[PDB]
Amino acid sequence: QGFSLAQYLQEQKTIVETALDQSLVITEPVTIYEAMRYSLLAGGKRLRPILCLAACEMLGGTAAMAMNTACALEMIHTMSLIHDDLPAMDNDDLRRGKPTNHKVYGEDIAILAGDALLSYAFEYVARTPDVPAERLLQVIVRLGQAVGAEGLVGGQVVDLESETDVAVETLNFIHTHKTGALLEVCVTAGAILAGAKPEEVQLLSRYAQNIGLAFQIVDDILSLEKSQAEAQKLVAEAIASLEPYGEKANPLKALAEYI
Repeated sequence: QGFSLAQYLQEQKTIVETALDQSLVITEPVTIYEAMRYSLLAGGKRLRPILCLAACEMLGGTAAMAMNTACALEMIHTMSLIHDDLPAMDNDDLRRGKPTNHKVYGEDIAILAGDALLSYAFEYVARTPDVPAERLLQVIVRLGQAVGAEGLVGGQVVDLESETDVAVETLNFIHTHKTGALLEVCVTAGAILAGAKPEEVQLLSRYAQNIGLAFQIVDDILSLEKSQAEAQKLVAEAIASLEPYGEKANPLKALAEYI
């Protein structure tokens, strides 16, 4: 028996997208929900929710334990894009060929749509049905650290301050460490939801950190080249050593080999 990532991604992406859709039921001021759904339901790879389910499932958890957190992660990812596209930031006029949130609804609504998604992410983790509350709190804490000044937002800030040819290699590492912070918390949250012991959470953390780095190397070899691609390989190789789980680890090993 051999493992097809394309099938897995297809199966998972389907279940994730119905969950995303169900999470935002349209009421009161319909424009806010519309603006949220517009960015959240515009398709994509959905790697972040999938990493979460992967990690949870590998450790013995179920889709039902991780699904809310998985949607939460995608909501956070979405709102970072909504905010990043704003004129005051990257000033993007379209994304995946479709116009960006603010171009459809206005900068004001876009800002609020992002805010709504960010807070809803936490609300949603906390409404997770069948999981001890202690685990959910840990996810919420880690999610907080990943998204804020010590993570995603932190990275975006350093990124903006460097947006300079003389930029150091360590300034490149802090910038890309924060997109890894989102990525790390995907597998970390999954593990915690499953009831993983701290050593496992660290195992996954380091796996996530390594993958995160590798992604930005190859995206740079489109930050680079013959030795750049060597590093990306050493790192994905170290990661793909979570052999202790054997067959259960196929999705994560597969997913890693995005080179």
